[PDB]
Amino acid sequence: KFPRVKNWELGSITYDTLCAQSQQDGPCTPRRCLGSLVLPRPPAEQLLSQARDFINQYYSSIKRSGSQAHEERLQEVEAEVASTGTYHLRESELVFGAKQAWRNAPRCVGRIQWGKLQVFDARDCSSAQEMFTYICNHIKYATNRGNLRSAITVFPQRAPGRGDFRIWNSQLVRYAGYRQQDGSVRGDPANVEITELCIQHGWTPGNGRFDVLPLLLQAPDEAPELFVLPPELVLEVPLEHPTLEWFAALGLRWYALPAVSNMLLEIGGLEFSAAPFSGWYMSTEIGTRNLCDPHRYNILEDVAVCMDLDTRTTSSLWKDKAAVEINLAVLHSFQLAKVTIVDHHAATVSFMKHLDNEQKARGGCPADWAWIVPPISGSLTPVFHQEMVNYILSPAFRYQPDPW
Amino acid sequence: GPKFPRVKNWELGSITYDTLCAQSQQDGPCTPRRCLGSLVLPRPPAEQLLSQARDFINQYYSSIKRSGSQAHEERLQEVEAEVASTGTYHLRESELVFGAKQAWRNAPRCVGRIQWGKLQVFDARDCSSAQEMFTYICNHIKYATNRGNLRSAITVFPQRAPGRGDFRIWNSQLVRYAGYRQQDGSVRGDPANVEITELCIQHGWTPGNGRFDVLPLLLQAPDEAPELFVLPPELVLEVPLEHPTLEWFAALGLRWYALPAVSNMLLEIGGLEFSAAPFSGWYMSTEIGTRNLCDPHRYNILEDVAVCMDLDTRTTSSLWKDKAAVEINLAVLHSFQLAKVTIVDHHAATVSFMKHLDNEQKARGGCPADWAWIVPPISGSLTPVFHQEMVNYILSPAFRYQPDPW
Ligand code: HEM
Ligand code: HEM
Ligand SMILES: N=C(NCCC[C@H](N)C(=O)N[C@H]1CN[C@H](C(N)=O)C1)N[N+](=O)[O-]
Ligand SMILES: N=C(NCCC[C@H](N)C(=O)N[C@H]1CN[C@H](C(N)=O)C1)N[N+](=O)[O-]
Ligand SMILES: C[C@H](O)[C@H](O)[C@H]1CNc2nc(N)[nH]c(=O)c2N1
Ligand SMILES: C[C@H](O)[C@H](O)[C@H]1CNc2nc(N)[nH]c(=O)c2N1
Ligand SMILES: [Zn+2]
Repeated sequence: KFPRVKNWELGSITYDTLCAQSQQDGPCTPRRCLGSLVLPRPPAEQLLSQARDFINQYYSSIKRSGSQAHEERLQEVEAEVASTGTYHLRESELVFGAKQAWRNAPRCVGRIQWGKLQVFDARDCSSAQEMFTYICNHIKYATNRGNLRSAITVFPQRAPGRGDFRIWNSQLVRYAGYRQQDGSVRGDPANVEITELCIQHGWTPGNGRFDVLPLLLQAPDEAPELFVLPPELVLEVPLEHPTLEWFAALGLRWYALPAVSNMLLEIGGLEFSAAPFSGWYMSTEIGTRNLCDPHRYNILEDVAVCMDLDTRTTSSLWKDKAAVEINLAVLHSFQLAKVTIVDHHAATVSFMKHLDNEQKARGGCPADWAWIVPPISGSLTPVFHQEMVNYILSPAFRYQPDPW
Repeated sequence: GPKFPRVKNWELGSITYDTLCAQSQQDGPCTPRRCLGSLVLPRPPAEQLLSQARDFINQYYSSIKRSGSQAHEERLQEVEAEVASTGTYHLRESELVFGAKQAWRNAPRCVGRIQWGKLQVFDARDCSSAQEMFTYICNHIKYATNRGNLRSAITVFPQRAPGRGDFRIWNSQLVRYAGYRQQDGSVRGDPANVEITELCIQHGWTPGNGRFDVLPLLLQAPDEAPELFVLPPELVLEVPLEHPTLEWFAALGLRWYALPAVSNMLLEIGGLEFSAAPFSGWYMSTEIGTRNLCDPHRYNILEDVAVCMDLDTRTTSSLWKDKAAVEINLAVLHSFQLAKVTIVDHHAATVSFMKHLDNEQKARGGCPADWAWIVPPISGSLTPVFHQEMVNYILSPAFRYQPDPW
């Protein structure tokens, strides 16, 4: 019926009634739970109902529900869909839908911010070089000289028979992954495949550990085009430790803008295949996952040895000790270069709050517990002790197959 | 591709398919709509019992590789017969030892299952008094503690009988510290155990007033109220905590006992229900160092230790919490090793769980696991299980949560 959600630190309890608004289905069934899985796997009347629904959400949003503008706007969709098999959104609606899609992202812990979102309408894009410009402006704006501002740029919606506008990169900014001689990897290992694809389309490789990749933009039914980002637009932070003078000597650095760009944005039945978004980092994304994942830059042991720790046995907790300093380094550095960042403590505190604001406003909030809880010190944060319910609401950000 | 859940390990990029989940008879709390996987708690007539038992029986004979044999089909007859003429039935010695290990083996929340086949099953289905219950438990503790070289073990008391009252152990663990509710509102000792401390007092226990007073046991024989027994201190091995380099840590006077013994879980085998069947293994350092000692609603010693470390607990970005939490855990590890009591850190522990997964994959086609519970309270993505996806589902035999007997 309705799930009972309990917080074991405060002993408080709520009842998620929002989950009932879930139209789309998840991986789990009563026989078994697959919530820890990272990845998973729409005709005439389906669209119309998704559209009506979203238009209803829109007008309830501005309070002018069931009014005239609503009834008429509902006729516009009906008419357009019935004649062309599809329809279009209006700037204001698109702005509402985007914000909604972010508000419903179950894996996002920065949703307390869902209200302030700079929505750029790039639906009038007709070429990869045009895409490049939009993408470049997003960056200038979002970055704001280290004073980050969450933004999104929405490109032409998908269309039957025509190919999808796509940004081939995972994020607008990433470091190359050069699979070398001995099967080893120089740079960021999660970017080997994409770094090759760029070379293959005529990119002159590099030889560093932090070579900022070029963007492959794709306009409908046309092979992808290569564009280089103006070194100036791409802000970066040099990592140095507060008390460890020797840290900086590691040359570690990381870009300031986190901007996923391969996710599909779905609103009122429409699918936007290229709609990059960015807010700001949570220290642990850089210091824990990006730099300490064994299959990433995996610098855990180096910093360990540098700290003269006992890498001999696990029980010395060298890994833990080293991981904490690496995160501290990030927080210090970013805070030194006056670039927006939020540690996992402050961040989870705010999400905890967001769950409260949401409990009041919608009777619940979708959350993926395994993703909301930081990669280090989970139990030390309020979120670890909070039960969560996870379901799919729309508007929504979804995953989509790579364009190759 | 294969028509079973596809599981990926993102560190190694390897894949497997869980074909074992197909054996799950009991449905969980999730639905194709919403996932209730992060929740800790979410909630059998004659004819239904028979089928549960036939299932177990088949399971038994297969473990001894004799499915379809004479003993097997002759044993199934026996079970039907007995249930038919009495409404219930009994397990043979080795059938009990087999279910008890399958219960552990199936336990989706235990990261220590690699040891599943090494469990020591003490039968106690002959026990008939609360007093005797105390004797059994004392032996268990003595054997399991074994002076520090801990040994997996479980004592099984009489199974639920129609009408008659259950055998129960009121405490949540054979060994727990007292939770003294003060006047100002605070709690001296372990808040987790406030209710059980009040239940022991209401029953005649003369409380102390320490931060670590070992609770006495409230044992319950069928239909009788619970008798109150006090564990002899000599039996309850404990470990005083101290840091390997922070000389002042030993000054906090923090201590923890060596034996983790859950005792209020119902052990269910082939339909039968064993309301009192305490089991114990040994600690994973994070249980003490991060949960019991650092949780906000527990001892809550994070601020204290942070202050001792001269940390800036005024701002979060200083990571004072992450800093102290680490030293505390290290102190749990160090002190245990020093005192030669068995313990396993979250690194070794999780690594051994990956091995268990690889093993069980080849033996049964999968392994039911609760991600949120397998992944450690700290340093999560530094341990390999974080990077391992996993399927969760209920298999039987099993350990189930059960309502408090009051
Ligand atoms: C304002 C700052 C924000 C913070 C601190 C924040 C933080 C996070 C974090 C840490 C994650 C998980 C990251 C990972 O492990 O890959 C996440 C996921 C996500 N966030 Fe946010 N976020 C913010 C803004 C945004 C914005 C502007 C959007 C979209 C409009 C957004 C959409 C999402 C989505 C869709 C995911 C899930 C991505 C996936 O499934 O891989 N976030 N966010
Ligand atoms: C021998 C070493 C063992 C280790 C290191 C180990 C470790 C763990 C850990 C870390 C937990 C989670 C504790 C928590 O977060 O509350 C756990 C849960 C569990 N373990 Fe083990 N365990 C061991 C032995 C046993 C034994 C012998 C049994 C049973 C015969 C067992 C049954 C379970 C069960 C049922 C749970 C989950 C209980 C619940 O849901 O609250 N474990 N174990
Ligand atoms: N704070 C963030 N963080 C999102 C950063 C993305 C993350 N660092 C990343 O590399 N994402 C990849 C890898 N894992 C995701 C997946 N589902 O596989 C995509 N977002 N924002 O817009 O402000
Ligand atoms: N190592 C253990 N550990 C068991 C850990 C018990 C844990 N310290 C505890 O107090 N468990 C309670 C509180 N939370 C669980 C629940 N479901 O509410 C039970 N078991 N063993 O047999 O060796
Ligand atoms: C297998 C498991 O689902 C996977 O490793 C998840 C766990 N939690 C995560 N949490 C966040 N924020 N980001 C991730 O990429 C992951 N990976
Ligand atoms: C709310 C959430 O389910 C709860 O805090 C869980 C998370 N993971 C856990 N994992 C383990 N091993 N033990 C616990 O007690 C918990 N508590
Ligand atoms: Zn689930």
